[PDB]
Amino acid sequence: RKPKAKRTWSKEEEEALVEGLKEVGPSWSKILDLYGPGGKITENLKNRTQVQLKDKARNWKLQYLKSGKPLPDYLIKVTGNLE
Amino acid sequence: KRTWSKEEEEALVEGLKEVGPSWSKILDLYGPGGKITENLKNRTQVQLKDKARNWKLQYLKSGKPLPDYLIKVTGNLE
Amino acid sequence: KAKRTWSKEEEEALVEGLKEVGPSWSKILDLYGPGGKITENLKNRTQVQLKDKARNWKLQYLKSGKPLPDYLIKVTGNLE
DNA sequence: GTTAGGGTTAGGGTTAGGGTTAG
DNA sequence: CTAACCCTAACCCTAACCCTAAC
Repeated sequence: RKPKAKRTWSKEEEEALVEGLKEVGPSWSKILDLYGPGGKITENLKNRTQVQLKDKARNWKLQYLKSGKPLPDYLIKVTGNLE
Repeated sequence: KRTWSKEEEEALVEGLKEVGPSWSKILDLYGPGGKITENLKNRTQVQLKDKARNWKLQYLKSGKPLPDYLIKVTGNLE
Repeated sequence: KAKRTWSKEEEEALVEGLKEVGPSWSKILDLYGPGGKITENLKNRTQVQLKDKARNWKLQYLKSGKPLPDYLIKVTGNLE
């Protein structure tokens, strides 16, 4: 009935993924335990799947790599290669 | 910049009717080594999407009823 | 754990094991695992890795709709 | 120790949409 | 003004992985 939608990441969503990444690393299921639906801490990531979390973290890692900037510690173990 | 041939345009319309805005699938059928033709072999996936959107914006700008094979094609007027 | 794609040698060994003893993963490693009776072509794959590879094969067939080989009819796996 | 099955994740590939450009 | 283009961030597919429990 309409083109398939894409859902821009809000600032609250982005801040929640950064905190989850800094606490448990690239453990996407655990991050949603902390911040997903019925999350122990918050529910700010309740509208994102595990794969959505990983695709966003990868996009962040690619941004630092593309610009030559130092990787934040919480993105070192995130998947993503310049080529 | 390469203008679109009539055969290219017909192939894209055929792919959109069959698989909708599945750009990679359309090039499976009409792209390089396509299973049906090779009429779209010189167009990337983003080129296909951009051509279909070009078409959709033409209908939206003129009030003409949108063809069914463009409903799910991306494109909004300012 | 570092992920390692399956070579052709490993897949052929797993296929032959399924044909001979079915989804008896420990027995397949008796034939092709460490100190295997036939080869050591699967020496770097655990029993669970064999099960998971065979299930990935069965799932492909269930998705493609093409007929699955008989050596997969007893392999675990169902589209959801 | 064996194994079925549900759950998890890395990586390649795909695609919606805003913005730019050549004519 | 627009048909053709580029850049970005969001999205899908699946092969290879882990967890758990029944026996």
